[PDB]
Amino acid sequence: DHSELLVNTKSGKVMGTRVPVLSSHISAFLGIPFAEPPVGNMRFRRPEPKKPWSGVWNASTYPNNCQQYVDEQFPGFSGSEMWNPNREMSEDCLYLNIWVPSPRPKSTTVMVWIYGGGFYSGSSTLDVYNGKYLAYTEEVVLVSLSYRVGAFGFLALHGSQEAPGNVGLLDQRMALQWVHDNIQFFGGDPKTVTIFGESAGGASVGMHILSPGSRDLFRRAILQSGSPNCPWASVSVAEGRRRAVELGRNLNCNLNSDEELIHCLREKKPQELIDVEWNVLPFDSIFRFSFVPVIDGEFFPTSLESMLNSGNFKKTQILLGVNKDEGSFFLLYGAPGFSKDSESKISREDFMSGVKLSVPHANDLGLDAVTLQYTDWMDDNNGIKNRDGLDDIVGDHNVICPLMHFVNKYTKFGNGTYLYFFNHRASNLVWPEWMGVIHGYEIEFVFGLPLVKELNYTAEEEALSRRIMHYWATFAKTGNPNEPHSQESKWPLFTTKEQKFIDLNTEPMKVHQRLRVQMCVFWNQFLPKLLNAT
Amino acid sequence: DHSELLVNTKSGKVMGTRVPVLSSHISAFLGIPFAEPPVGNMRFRRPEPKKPWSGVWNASTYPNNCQQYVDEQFPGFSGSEMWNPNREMSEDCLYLNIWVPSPRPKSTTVMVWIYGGGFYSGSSTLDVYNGKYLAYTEEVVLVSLSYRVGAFGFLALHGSQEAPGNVGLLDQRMALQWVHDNIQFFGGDPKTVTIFGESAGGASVGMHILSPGSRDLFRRAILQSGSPNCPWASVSVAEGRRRAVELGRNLNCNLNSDEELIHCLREKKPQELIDVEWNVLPFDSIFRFSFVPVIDGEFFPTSLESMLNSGNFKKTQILLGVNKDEGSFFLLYGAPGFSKDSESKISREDFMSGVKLSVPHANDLGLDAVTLQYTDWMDDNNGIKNRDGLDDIVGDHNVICPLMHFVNKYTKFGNGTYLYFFNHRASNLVWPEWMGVIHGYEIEFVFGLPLVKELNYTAEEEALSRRIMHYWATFAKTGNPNEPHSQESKWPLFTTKEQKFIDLNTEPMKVHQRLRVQMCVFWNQFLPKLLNAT
Ligand SMILES: COc1ccc2c3c1O[C@H]1C[C@@H](O)C=C[C@@]31CCN(CCCN1CCCCC1)C2
Ligand SMILES: COc1ccc2c3c1O[C@H]1C[C@@H](O)C=C[C@@]31CCN(CCCN1CCCCC1)C2
Ligand SMILES: *[C@@H]1O[C@H](CO)[C@@H](O[C@@H]2O[C@H](CO)[C@@H](O)[C@H](O)[C@H]2NC(C)=O)[C@H](O)[C@H]1NC(C)=O
Ligand SMILES: *[C@@H]1O[C@H](CO)[C@@H](O[C@@H]2O[C@H](CO)[C@@H](O)[C@H](O)[C@H]2NC(C)=O)[C@H](O)[C@H]1NC(C)=O
Ligand SMILES: *[C@@H]1O[C@H](CO)[C@@H](O)[C@H](O)[C@H]1NC(C)=O
Ligand SMILES: *[C@@H]1O[C@H](CO)[C@@H](O)[C@H](O)[C@H]1NC(C)=O
Repeated sequence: DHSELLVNTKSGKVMGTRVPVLSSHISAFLGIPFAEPPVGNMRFRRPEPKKPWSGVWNASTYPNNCQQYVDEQFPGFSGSEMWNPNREMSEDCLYLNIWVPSPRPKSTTVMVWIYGGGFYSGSSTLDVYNGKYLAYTEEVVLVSLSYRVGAFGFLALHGSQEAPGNVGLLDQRMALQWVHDNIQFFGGDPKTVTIFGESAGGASVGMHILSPGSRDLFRRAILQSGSPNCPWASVSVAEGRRRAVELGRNLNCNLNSDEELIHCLREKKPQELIDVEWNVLPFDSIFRFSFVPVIDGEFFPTSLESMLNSGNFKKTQILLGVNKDEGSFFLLYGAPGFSKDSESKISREDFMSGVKLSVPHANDLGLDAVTLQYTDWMDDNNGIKNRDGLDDIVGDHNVICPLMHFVNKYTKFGNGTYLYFFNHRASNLVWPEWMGVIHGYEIEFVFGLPLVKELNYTAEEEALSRRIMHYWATFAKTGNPNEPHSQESKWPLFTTKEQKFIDLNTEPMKVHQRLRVQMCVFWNQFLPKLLNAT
Repeated sequence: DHSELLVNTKSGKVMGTRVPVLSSHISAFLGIPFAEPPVGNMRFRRPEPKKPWSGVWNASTYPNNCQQYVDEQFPGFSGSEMWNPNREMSEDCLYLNIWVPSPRPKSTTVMVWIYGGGFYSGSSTLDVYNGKYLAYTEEVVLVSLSYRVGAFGFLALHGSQEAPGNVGLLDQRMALQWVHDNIQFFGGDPKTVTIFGESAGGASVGMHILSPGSRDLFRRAILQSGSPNCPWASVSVAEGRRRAVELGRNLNCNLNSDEELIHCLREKKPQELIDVEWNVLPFDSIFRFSFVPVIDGEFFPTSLESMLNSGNFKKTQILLGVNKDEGSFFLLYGAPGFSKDSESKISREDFMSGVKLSVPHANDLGLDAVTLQYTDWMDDNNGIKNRDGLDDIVGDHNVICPLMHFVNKYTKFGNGTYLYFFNHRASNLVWPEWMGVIHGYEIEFVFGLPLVKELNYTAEEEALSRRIMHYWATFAKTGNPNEPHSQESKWPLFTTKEQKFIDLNTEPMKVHQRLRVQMCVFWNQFLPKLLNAT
């Protein structure tokens, strides 16, 4: 050995950089490769481990971000820009980042972050994912991995070994394998690794809990506004095939064989695939993405529901929850009547249009059922009630109720469940008020941005961030978010019987029960029975 | 002429009796025949007008009551006994009663009461129907008619002229014809006749509004907790036929022809028919009666819904409304878990049983829809919530929502609609508290029983009765319950747009809108669409 910033791993030596953090410093090892570049003939293929290298790998700067659709709806607006790639895009994008406390610990709790982005976008390098605050404040080794998204990570032609599907999930698994095998050299304890992620990242976490091939690579899990059984998080192999073929058709490919199709798709430049990616969806919809995980019978042995029902999944502790207004982000971008600069009061006709877009797979009776369930017939033309009702429909159907179904099924076999409901609207949010507590906006509290004065949060928002970070890190470390022997209010364990959860905000803790049961019994029990019968 | 108690009608002379009323007196002509006794070979047949008679008809005492099932669930209990026949039963039961103010008026407003009893029971002679208080207090000529009930009034073998069906409705029409032709001799104005009735009596009123053969015989109408489109108020000719045949089977009749069946049924004593009447229902249900009106294409030209939709009905003014807890009476008598002497807190299993009994015609998905709509999933084992939820289900499905559908359809073509919601629980009610404001218990306020000291009502209950009687009588007289130029609170007209209604109780008037819209959109729009699709 020789330096705090020099670490020798089983793949080779790596040189980090010292980084300033809240008046102190820590080490950062950025852009460490964990797989061979998935380029050329390797596009769509399972990832291959990175060949060890001679010399010192320079890990002082962020890596490229994977090829992805870029949001240009509000050019320059920080609200949407904060999610876009902040590094050059490239198919050579399989890297991970590690923030290590200083002095380098010996065997401390490890947290691995899996970014979201609907499986079609996302980056490990975003300012909101800067792991130095959490690593520094809670003294954990914080890792953020990356994985292929869009067609590159999820194009699926089941049966072929050239584009089997789920390779983006396999990229994540390879990074977890690299962490298992090498994090000890950075002072992390590979026996105490917690994977956590948001939205598609949270669904990913749940997928690794389910997939037998991933279970052994981590200890505990945290899922933020995402669940493996979300209606948008996976497709059948038949639907995946249908979309891969349709993509081919959009690029004038030869469709006579998987081989012809894949070869053609492999000759296209990245942007050519991204330019027609949205043309393959089966319905006019919102909260539906083209290339996502496939129930292949390999990564996922059987249907997610049967795995959940039989307990065919990793049994450990989990901490998860949702935000109050999960649907607003999606309505703003794709439902008629909504806009960034107006209060977006929704007419009755636009409500109807929104319902249709929100539950694309529903027949007319189904649409009537949804509409009835969310319409106040004493005040049906209330623009605000219609706007908020759509917000709830999108959020309940796509995030909350799927998570609540997962929570209840998991808890029957698990070793500990902690549930939260994040409902604090940040004081400095740039999005309009009508959007409320937006999908993805608890992340900045989990990563400690509020402790940064220049970001302009309130003192109570800093207090909230510290509490959340300490809950997350204590759970990662012990399997319980609560400090043993503490005097603070206790976050109750969610049990099959009591189903307790806590609100997460700047007010004194408050415990509740049966998070949105009324609506979720409709989404998880009644509606699917209706659609299957009719 | 010679006496105040002697009246010469087109059918013959009638001698009434002077009756004491609140320290004063009025004339009463009881038991006047309006049809030929429907006995022997006339059983099941349309009624025939009463042959005029020589001499003076003695109208000093009540007539017999029609043959009917007698309630023996609570022997001697006044709560149920007050509805039972208080006179000897006989098939010779087609009579009417008239209360005439003294001095005999010249041409005053007439009100004709049509009793309820689920089309299988009822009497014009009940203490709660004593018309002297209303006749005296509001100075109206009050008439109460009678009509055949049960198999005697509604056995239906469409196609045959011996038992065509609807003859009980024809009995009512004949009495309205007699009133049209003769009430002028009692000082009533045949141009200003208001028909009013409760439950089956209210459905009857709506049926005369619909039936072209009855329309010309009255001016205005009042419907209390009953509507012609109620799910229990009529059956198809096929279902009527099926039940007539099943009755025959219960009595070991020859079923080879309508003639064989009818002849056999005609030889049976009345009680033999009554003893097996309940064995013909198609489902295990509550709020369903065996022999009721049939959509025959004669009394009712087409389906009730198409008549309502096209405006094929008498256009005039109507005053109608419902009671708060329409379902309790029915649950007490036929749903498991309910009893007269306990609070009847309902278990979850009994709720399920109740739902099934309440919507007999629903498939499983339908039952799930109902259950979901009325279950508080944050507190599903609340015995009181389950009990009250069943109360609402039975009331909304059988009375309230059908009436609200009728109200909205009628109002599009009518000349004035006044709607009420009676929610006062009488201080001296003998039924338990859990039953609330019971089906049929606004009648005593409409007939003025509270003005009778010995009956023990409160002073405010007397005030309520007087207000209601004056609303009813002023509406009968003018087509508007409000006193022109009065200073009292005004009962707003129900309009297609505003849908206003008033509560009827001892508190100061309060106007509301869209009486139970949420539940009624479920019962009138969603559920039937669900059942028809699935
Ligand atoms: C399934 O959930 C999502 C689907 C798509 C996206 C996100 C997301 O969750 C968010 C927070 C985080 O996970 C990253 C990106 C997300 C916000 C940024 N948009 C950028 C494109 C515009 N986008 C369209 C979908 C609705 C949000 C706005 C991509
Ligand atoms: C369709 O509405 C009803 C069906 C049946 C009955 C009545 C009724 O409404 C009531 C008030 C009035 O219209 C007369 C009788 C009614 C109360 C007395 N019961 C006596 C038998 C027991 N009965 C069974 C049915 C539920 C009420 C109690 C008969
Ligand atoms: C998590 O699992 C552990 C066991 O692996 C549970 O602890 C055991 O609980 C049983 C029954 O309460 C005791 O008989 C054992 O002695 C305990 N063993 C240990 C090592 O503690 C624990 O209760 C589980 N927690 C949850 C929430 O399911
Ligand atoms: C009930 O019907 C009468 C007509 O038969 C309505 O009164 C007429 O209203 C129109 C339009 O408002 C006037 O032009 C006529 O001069 C009125 N005629 C009479 C005799 O008043 C009355 O408005 C109707 N009421 C309701 C509630 O529909
Ligand atoms: C590491 O590589 C980056 C590439 O731009 C550079 O900024 C940094 O100075 C390099 N340091 C060393 C020791 O090569
Ligand atoms: C009328 O008939 C009834 C029958 O019981 C009787 O009570 C009454 O006294 C009779 N009056 C006359 C004048 O016949």
